[PDB]
This record gives sequence, structure tokens and C-alpha cells, in this order.
Amino acid sequence: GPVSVANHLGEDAGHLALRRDVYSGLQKTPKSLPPKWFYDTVGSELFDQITRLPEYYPTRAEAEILRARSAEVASACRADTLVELGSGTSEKTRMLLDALRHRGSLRRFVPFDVDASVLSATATAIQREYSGVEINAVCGDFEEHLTEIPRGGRRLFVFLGSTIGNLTPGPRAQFLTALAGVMRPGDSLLLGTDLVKDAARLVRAYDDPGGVTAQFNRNVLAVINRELEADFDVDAFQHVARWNSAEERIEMWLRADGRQRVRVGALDLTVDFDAGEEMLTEVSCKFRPQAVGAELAAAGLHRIRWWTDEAGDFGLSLAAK
Ligand SMILES: Nc1nccc(-c2cccnc2)n1
Repeated sequence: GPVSVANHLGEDAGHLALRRDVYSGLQKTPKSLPPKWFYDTVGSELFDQITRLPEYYPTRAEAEILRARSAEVASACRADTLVELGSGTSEKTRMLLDALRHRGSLRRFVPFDVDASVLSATATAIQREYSGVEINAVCGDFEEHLTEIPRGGRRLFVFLGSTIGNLTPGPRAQFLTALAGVMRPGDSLLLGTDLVKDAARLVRAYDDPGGVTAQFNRNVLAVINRELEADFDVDAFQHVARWNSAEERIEMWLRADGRQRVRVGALDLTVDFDAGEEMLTEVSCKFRPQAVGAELAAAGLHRIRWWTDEAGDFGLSLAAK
């Protein structure tokens, strides 16, 4: 099938987004950064290692559900088009593409992400593995370009890995409302959500003893150093995984070991870290089964299927427009 890539992000979209977030984030109290910047080449390779850590259950848990329920997803949604809010690189991507193809229904694939070079590689890869599927990759962001996702056919939107968990309730509901807005009656959404559980298990999942997640978090300081001429003493910042009991969410912090004076060159900004000051780099909200259905209902979608893994660690929702 023919490959297409439509690019809606300017060449300096990423850099200009990084200046904004760093300028604003390092002047908040407490200092905070979007989890958007962990993923340069190094961080992406670190995340790949994280998914194979025994402590990080979500990847395997979601995969377990998908290995069992992918056929039912295909037959219940009846989609001919797979829209992935992601890079299209996971084996989970293929599991759903196989399930739709097995029904003789796989007609189009739409990967949607911000890295045009990632989408181009995904599209070439799906093109050799799935004869007869048109691949329409869309380079855009959630805030502006959900409308640029092609229309027509019966579309199954996919958003896995409890990545919606990286949005706080306010921004999370806006995203779901906007996503439901571009969905057509008959379209469906498959959404993965990590579930609330034993706190010690959750903290361990975000601070493996080998420190891969620690390096992954500290990697954000190198990215700021390299891209905006900052002088973060990366080794003087400790990764700290916190369980927020009141908000029921995991929080990734970076703790300054001693007073730090950090100058971000490209921004003409100097910020100060008190000794023991912590900066928030990510939130990872954990969900309750009932609450996910209410959130989809609040945005205008109707959950028709809910699945957990065998241990009840992770949940998958199939909601219809
Ligand atoms: N996308 C996503 N969703 C949930 C958790 C995570 C995550 C972050 C940082 C380290 N390990 C896992 N990423």
C-alpha cells in the first residue's frame, strides 16, 4: 500500500516548545517540567530498557491483555482504520493490526506523533509487513492537529501504556473532549490505564534498583544542557519516586544535593535550587476502573468493554463515539 506522511509541525516546533517549557517551568514554585522532553535518542533507548524491567509491570500487563483481547477489540469495534496516538513501533501496534487484518478489515493505518522521522520509519516498516494497507502518517501534536487525522471509514483510535496518566485531571479531560470531538459516530477509542494498587509496588516500578529509571529522569537535565546551553550539574541531582496518596498518582522528582546555581544560556535565565530542593519532572496518574468510564462519559464516549490483566494491575477500555 501507498505511504503518506503529512507534516504540520515547523522545523523549530520542538526547539521552540522546549524554550517555552523550560523558561516557564524553572520559574514555577515548585519548579516543574513536562514529561515531554525525556525522549531524545538516549532517553528513548532508556525507556526501552525500562519496559523490560521486572519492576515495570505496565508494559507486560497491557501486552497480556492485548494478546488475549485483540480479536474481541477488532470484532467489537468493526474498524477498518487503525489510528495510533503514538509512534507505531510497539509489538502492541502489530497485535491490533493483525487482529483487524485477520478479520479481512485492515484497510488503513494512521500513526500520529511529533517526530516526523519516527513516523517515516514506522510507515516504511508497516508497508513491508502489511501488503494492502494504506499508511497515512500525520506529524502533529494533540493541542492543534487532531483534526488533521484523516476521516472516513470506521476508525479505532488507540492510546496505550497509561500515557493519558501523564496528564493531570484538567488537561486530561480537555484532551479527551478534543479527541471525542474529532471522532465520528461509530468510531471507537482503545485506552490503556494503569490501576491504583499497593503503593510500595508503584514506587518500585518508578525507581528500579539498577537506576535505569533514575538515569532516564536525570536524562532531562542533559537535554536541557545540550539544547539550551545550560550548566546543570547532572550528577548533583537525585531521582526520587513519590506516591501522591491524595491525588493517587506517581510523581517523578529530581532532588538537588546542595545549593545549585543553574544558568540556561539560550534563555538568559538564572535559577537557584535550595539544598534539597525537588523539581517535578513527571506525574503518572493511577486510575480506578469506575473512574475511567466516568471520564470517557464526561467527554462524550461510551465505554463498551473494560479489561484488566490477571492480577488486576492494568486496565484497557474500549469506548465508542
Ligand atoms: N508513558 C508512561 N506512562 C506511564 C509511566 C511512564 C514512565 C515514566 C518514567 C519511567 N517509567 C515509566 N511512562
